Amino acid sequence: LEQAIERAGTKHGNKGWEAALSAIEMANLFKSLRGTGGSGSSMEIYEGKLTAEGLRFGIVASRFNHALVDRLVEGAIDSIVRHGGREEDITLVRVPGSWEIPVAAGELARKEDIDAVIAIGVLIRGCTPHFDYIASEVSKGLANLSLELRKPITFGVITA
Amino acid sequence: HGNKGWEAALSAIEMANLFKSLRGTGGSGSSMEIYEGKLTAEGLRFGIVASRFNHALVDRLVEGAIDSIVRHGGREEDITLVRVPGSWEIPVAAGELARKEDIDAVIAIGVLIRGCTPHFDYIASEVSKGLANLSLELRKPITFGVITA
Amino acid sequence: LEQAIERAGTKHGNKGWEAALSAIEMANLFKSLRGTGGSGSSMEIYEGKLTAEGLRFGIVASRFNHALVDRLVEGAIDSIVRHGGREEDITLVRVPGSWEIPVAAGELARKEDIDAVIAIGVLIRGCTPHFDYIASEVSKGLANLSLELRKPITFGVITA
Amino acid sequence: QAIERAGTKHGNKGWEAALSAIEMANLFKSLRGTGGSGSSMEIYEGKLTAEGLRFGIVASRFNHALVDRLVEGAIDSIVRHGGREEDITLVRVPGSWEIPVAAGELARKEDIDAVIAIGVLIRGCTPHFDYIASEVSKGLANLSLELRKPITFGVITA
Amino acid sequence: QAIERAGTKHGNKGWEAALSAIEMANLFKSLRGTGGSGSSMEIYEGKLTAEGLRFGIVASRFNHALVDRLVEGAIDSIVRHGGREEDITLVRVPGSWEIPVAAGELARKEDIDAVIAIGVLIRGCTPHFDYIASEVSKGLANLSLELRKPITFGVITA
Amino acid sequence: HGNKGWEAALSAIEMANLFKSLRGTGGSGSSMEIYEGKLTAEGLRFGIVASRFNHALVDRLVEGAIDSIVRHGGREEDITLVRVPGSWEIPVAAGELARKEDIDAVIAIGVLIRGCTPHFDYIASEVSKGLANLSLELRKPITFGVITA
Amino acid sequence: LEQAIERAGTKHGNKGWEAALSAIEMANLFKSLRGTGGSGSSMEIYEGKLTAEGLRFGIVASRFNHALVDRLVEGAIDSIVRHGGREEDITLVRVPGSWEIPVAAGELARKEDIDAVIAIGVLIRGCTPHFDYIASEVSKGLANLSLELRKPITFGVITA
Repeated sequence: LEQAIERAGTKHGNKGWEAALSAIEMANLFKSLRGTGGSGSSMEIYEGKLTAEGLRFGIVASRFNHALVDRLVEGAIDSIVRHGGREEDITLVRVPGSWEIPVAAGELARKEDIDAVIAIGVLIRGCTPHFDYIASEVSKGLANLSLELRKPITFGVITA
Repeated sequence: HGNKGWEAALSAIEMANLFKSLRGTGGSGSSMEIYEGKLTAEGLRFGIVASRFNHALVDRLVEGAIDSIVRHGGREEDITLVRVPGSWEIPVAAGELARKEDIDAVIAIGVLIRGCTPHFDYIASEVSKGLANLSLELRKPITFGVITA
Repeated sequence: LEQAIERAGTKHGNKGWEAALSAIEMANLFKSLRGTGGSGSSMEIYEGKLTAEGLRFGIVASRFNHALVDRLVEGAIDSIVRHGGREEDITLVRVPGSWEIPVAAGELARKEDIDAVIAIGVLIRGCTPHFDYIASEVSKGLANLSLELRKPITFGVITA
Repeated sequence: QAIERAGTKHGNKGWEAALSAIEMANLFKSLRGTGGSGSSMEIYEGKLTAEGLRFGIVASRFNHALVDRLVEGAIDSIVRHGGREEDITLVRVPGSWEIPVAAGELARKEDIDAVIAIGVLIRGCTPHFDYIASEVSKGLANLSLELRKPITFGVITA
Repeated sequence: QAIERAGTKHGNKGWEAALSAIEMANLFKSLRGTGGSGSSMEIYEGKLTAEGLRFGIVASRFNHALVDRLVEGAIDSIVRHGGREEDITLVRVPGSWEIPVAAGELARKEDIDAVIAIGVLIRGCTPHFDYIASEVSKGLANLSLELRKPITFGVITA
Repeated sequence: HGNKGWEAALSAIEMANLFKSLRGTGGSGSSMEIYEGKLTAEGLRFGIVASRFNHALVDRLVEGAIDSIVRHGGREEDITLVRVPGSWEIPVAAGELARKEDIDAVIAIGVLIRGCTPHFDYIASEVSKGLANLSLELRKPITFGVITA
Repeated sequence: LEQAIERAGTKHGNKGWEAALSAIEMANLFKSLRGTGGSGSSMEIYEGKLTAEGLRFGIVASRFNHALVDRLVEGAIDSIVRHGGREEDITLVRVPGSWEIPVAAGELARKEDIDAVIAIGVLIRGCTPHFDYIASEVSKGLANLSLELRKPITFGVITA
């Protein structure tokens, strides 16, 4: 009966859901930017559609506190599928802890197949007025990789 | 045991059995007929319509509904669960389930905004009205598991 | 001894008593209305007798707060019997709560045997200057059924 | 004109109303289909792909500023989710009182999968019971149940 | 002749062999069909309704008494389970050695759903390894895997 | 934990992972390559073929196989169970499952009659022979969970 | 997981299976007996087919030791379905104990719809060299009903 208890839950608002949408929007936005320009004669506006058909995604998830992380990953998958994506075009990578997220994400982003990457994880403590070194490095690494490879990377971590 | 989802499921089970007995031919006589429904769900098909808004609470309500049906001898294979965006469109979805000949009862679960209204609320009044009219027209029990935040 | 303590009570004035009388009066009134007309020559007056011999009744009662509801049901039965009715011609239906009264009453009113229906129940709260949805629906349902089927339905609920 | 286009309209009641219509339209299309084989509890939910669906919109003209931002919010929700602008029918009515009757005409067409109702309501500066607002909600709810076609409610108070 | 018909043949190896063929024929017809939707572990099993299926039987003539009771056992199993006697093809061969080659010819026809092999084997009164018996089992097993069609084994030792 | 059904499931899981790694490109060098399979069943599809003869024992064997797959992270949704009359026709049914592109491994479960044969048994020798040949031809692992009474 | 543990079991040989087959065979046999005769010229043989399409069945099962009885009932249903029957055409009746089987079976056998009845139950003790009164009465009742109504009734009880 526990299978239906867990399957009867909904995963529509967790941070995994919003992280997936941003990746879908940014991936479509880039296709239009590096395509042909407009006809001019008016201000040109660019914005990404939310159709996720024909796009390839990769997800990197840490293993700490897998009870919560598992629910964030399921939220991300649901968002992609419900917007027209195929579960065939998702790659999932698991890592021991938060310190290892940027290096693993770097491997996936260098493949020609993938169009966007989603990073999911849970940080330690966080609720203290102090500078945390692990938190700062993970944010720094993902930001640098995105700018270097010119490929969007979404940041879906939480604190607890 | 103490949530409105549990209570709503029990009412659906009892009403489904009661209807089954009423269609039977009346007794010979010699006493006052008394009709009532028993609390065994074996061999009955159920449908559930739940809203997603304020999902933190409804999952516990849908939890109770499924648990009650199974605990009282119901087979989990016979539950059909339908999800809708908000409470405004529970009645329209419930009507589609109630018209299936393979469904014995329907349970509606949802949450409504605070009840400190000046005099009236225009969305809450339509959910209850629609479900009540639907039950009488189709002659099939529909239970109201909605709660107010 | 408790059997005589409860049996020694009287049930002559409770709302079950008046609900039964209205059903008796209305049931007899309809027989005269759809019968042959008068001879004219003067204003014609119709009114129902209180003789309950040969009439079939049905009672729908909710189960909430059965301590009070049980006494209302006994009052209704006493009224019918004391006016000449037979306990053989009473059908009793029990329902979980007030929300289920109109649907059950609809089933009984469609039978050709029954001549009137009596609804008994106890409502929740009620003593608040606010619009209650369960109370409104139960009143609405019984009113609509009576007009649609052209069969009297009496309304014997109370508040507590 | 470009100043008008630059404003954002994601998240306004026009956006949510259109999004609900897309989900309900897909949900019904699944229910009418063949049932599952069995062997487990069977769950239904509507996808958010809007390609191939036809929509209708009824909007009042009162308070011409607020309404336009709501109507444009609905249209962009359909387009950004895969819909084509050639499959939208727009109807405009003088006021909120006659939304239900116009919505009925659109809903009876066999080429429409869902209907979206947009409007605004005048709020008197003391809380009495409004006899116009109640009739709009009552009328729209009855139409959906009778016609068995989803209708979404997208009005706001001034 | 009526004395021959009066005897019972339920339960002899002809009966069991035919019954297995019916189940396997239905099982394969299910596997080739569309897969289930999902949501649970998916189980397959063959029904025992024989209407609409075509069968072939290969039987040797050695020990003409024993074989006939086995062949008649197979036929009644098909008929009593709904099959028609017009959908059975019977082939007779001199001896057990040439059952596999004849069974191959029947199995290659597109109008056959299963094949049943019946025969008896001579048991020498001391237990040596039989070079004829092993070849029959080896040949029949290879044919079924290669042709992807069920073949049932219904032989006995004297 | 101690039945052949449990052991057969573990072997199928390990072989399925091992094949997945071998198809990967070889390493740069500078050491001896070592290939091995891990014991995590997540994301793998399995098929089971079981015989009905002597059903008292096989149910315990099929019990272990399903329990092992789930305990090691396998999803029960991915198990396909096929039943056949006797052991003679396990190979033909196993071949139909192995040719599906959605199956990673196949487990065969059955029971054979007493092994006090004079020199040889003609039915037992065909089950093992057929499964072995089938695995090599299709290049897919097939596990042998058969036991002797 | 327990749902698959119980569903993975087989029910092919238990007494419920054989009881169902006898009912299927006898029900078909009677249709041929009371039909048109043969052409003669040879000894005429009657025997029942095992096709269970278009036949209606009824099952009476006691409730003592429901762990075992439940498995016998499932065996009976499987036999009917696997031979071409429809689960729509099965009526199931549950009774408190073995003493009540013959009276319940009598009710079902008098309906014109049903073609055969299957009785399932578990007897008490039994493994004693003594005459048991409950066991004797149940066997006697079923035998008498079958001969009186001219309708087959199958006897699928066991001892434990």
